[PDB]
Amino acid sequence: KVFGRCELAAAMKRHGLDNYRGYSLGNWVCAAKFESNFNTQATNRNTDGSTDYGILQINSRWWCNDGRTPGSRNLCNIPCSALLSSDITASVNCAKKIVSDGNGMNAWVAWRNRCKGTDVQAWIRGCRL
Repeated sequence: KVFGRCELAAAMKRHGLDNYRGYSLGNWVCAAKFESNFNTQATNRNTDGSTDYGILQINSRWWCNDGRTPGSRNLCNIPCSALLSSDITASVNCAKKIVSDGNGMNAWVAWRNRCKGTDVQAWIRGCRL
C-alpha cells in the first residue's frame, strides 16, 4: 500500500504520534517519507542478516520477528509481517518503544539524515486542520 502524505499524517495523529517524546508529527511524516516513502510494505534488507520493515522501516535484529535474523529478539513481540500492514496500528506501537529507547528519533537513519533539524512542520501543511 501507499499512503498519501496527509492520510499518513492523520493515521499517525490518530495513534498519537504527534509530539510523542517531544517529536512533532511532521518529524514522523518526514521520517516515513524518506524511510518507506509511505509504502506500507517497504522492506529493506540490511547486511548483518537483519531487515527494515514497513512504514517506519523497523528492524528485526531486535523489536520484531521475521525468523531468519541470527542475533535477534522481538522486543515488540510481533512477526515482522504485521509491521507491513496497511493499518499502521502496530508500526507506531513498536515505533513508540524505539523512540523511548534512549536515543530519540536517531534510531531512524533517514530521519536523522533527511529530517532532524529541518522545518519538519512543512510535512503537515494542507493536512486537515
